[PDB]
Amino acid sequence: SKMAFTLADRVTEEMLADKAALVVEVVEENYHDAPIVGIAVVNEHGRFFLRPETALADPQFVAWLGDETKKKSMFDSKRAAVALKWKGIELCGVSFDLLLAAYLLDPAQGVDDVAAAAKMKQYEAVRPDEAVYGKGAKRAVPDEPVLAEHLVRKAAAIWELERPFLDELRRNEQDRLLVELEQPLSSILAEMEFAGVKVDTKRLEQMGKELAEQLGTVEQRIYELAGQEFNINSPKQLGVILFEKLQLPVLKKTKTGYSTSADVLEKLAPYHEIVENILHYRQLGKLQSTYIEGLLKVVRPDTKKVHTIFNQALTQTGRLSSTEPNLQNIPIRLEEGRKIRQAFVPSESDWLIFAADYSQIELRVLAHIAEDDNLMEAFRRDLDIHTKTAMDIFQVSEDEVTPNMRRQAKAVNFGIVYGISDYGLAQNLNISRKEAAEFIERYFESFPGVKRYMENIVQEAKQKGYVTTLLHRRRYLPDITSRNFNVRSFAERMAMNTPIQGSAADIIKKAMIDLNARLKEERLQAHLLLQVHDELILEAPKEEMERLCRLVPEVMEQAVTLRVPLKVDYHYGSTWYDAK
DNA sequence: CGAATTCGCG
DNA sequence: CCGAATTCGC
Ligand code: NA
Ligand code: NA
Repeated sequence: SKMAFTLADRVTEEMLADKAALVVEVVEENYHDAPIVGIAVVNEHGRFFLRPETALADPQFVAWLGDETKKKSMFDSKRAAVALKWKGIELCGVSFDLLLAAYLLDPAQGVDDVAAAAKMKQYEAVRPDEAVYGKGAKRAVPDEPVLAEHLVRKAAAIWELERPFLDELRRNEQDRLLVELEQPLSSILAEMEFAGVKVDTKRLEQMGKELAEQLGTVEQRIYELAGQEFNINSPKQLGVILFEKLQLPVLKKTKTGYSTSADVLEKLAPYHEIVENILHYRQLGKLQSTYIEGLLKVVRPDTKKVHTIFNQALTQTGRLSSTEPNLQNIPIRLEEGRKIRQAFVPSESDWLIFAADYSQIELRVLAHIAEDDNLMEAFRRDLDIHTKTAMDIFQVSEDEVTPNMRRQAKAVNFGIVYGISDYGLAQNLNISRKEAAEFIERYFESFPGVKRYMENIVQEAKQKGYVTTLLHRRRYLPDITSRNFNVRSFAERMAMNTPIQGSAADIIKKAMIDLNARLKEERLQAHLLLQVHDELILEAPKEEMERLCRLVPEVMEQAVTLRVPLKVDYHYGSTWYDAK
């Protein structure tokens, strides 16, 4: 089968062409401070494999790596770039990233190596990474001959696949989306990950001790209320205790057995004192195992920072996801969990954390996209959207809106930006579905523009096969035509929701790029640390706070121009917690 | 090792 | 409408 290449033992001029497919291979899943196991270059002059100890010590090669006028095509350039940052080497001039290109063409493909991306264009002369490296325990770097040929075949595939991928992006009007949004974002994310977020480990350990005391006693409480010891963390054992030893009523099931989810438990609370205690235990136990212990496990003892990996090509909506640690689900809603954010601190003395977030970006996008007159006016008035929605669907004045009316209108708003559900709304408010349905319908006569939009987008998904965001991100919806009701329903919701959630994703991505540019133009030391779907988190010298208070919201509000304002709130403080 | 369950965020 | 921790059957 054998692909021919040069197994180079030193860098030559012809390897430094100003157009090349480049592979800088990091086999470790978590690429932070990870080995680079080999390098492949394919250009007009040939195909090359270089050992990294040689390549990365060659001044000419390193200068080439960092020369922006030397264009590279790659796959997961962020992976390579971060790995090089940790070695003090800058990667530049990446003009095409095959992973991001695949992602934009079809985020449902699940492309996670060069092979998977190559298959989209009938190119199969490259092996899947799994086949070469193995899976799980037996994952391993193979001897040099196998390694080098694998990396050269990936480089060769990248070299061949650029043009067909760019052609399709162009036909999709997604060329600018790749070149001007996702790829520049990828460098910014690479900076963010490398910078990391400093963690006060002493505070976490302290909070851990406080948890363990409480846990230890709630645990003991549960045992005497059950008159038995058992694993409270096993939903099956818990199910036996609750529903068999303590003959509690079964109000919901899982397919494996009894449901012990928190929504059920709340309903069981009037029956036995053990239910509130299990609930506490769950709350405290979640914080202990995931946010205390989980977090301390991934803080790097060298930097005392956590270095997340943002997955830029994973979600079907265009959102990022965040791993090891996941910094997009740090507690905020309940106070004792919110206290976790006290452990996230600036990375230097007399710096502060700065957080800015969009207020209701999704509903604002819906207003713009549906051109709903009522919804648009509400935001031009900067109304409380939940109170307005309560006024409208209950046909009452502002003074007549009760907290509970507001809470239900809130829930409809939540559900509306996730494509109603009829039944799902019912679950959230525990009402009946007929009840839930006529809230939904009362919504649609308050907002005929949104109704019209929901109907229009569903027909469009049917006729085209996909739906589109503001900046031309795509999601294919094959199930929109399915004869199975449930399946067809999910697809319909996605058709409604994806232009909403996806356009919000577009906007905050552009904002990140606009921000990064402005900060550098202003020569500020401030830099991005994290993004949480609708929220940007920075750190900077305390001396830069007042400028940032104007700069960051301006950038975020002006990222796109919609038929309604975008509104951004901001706070800063000594810790992430205090930035509220 | 991997399906299932629960819960955290948006 | 994402990811981490845990359990459990294998
Ligand atoms: Na040569
Ligand atoms: Na890479």
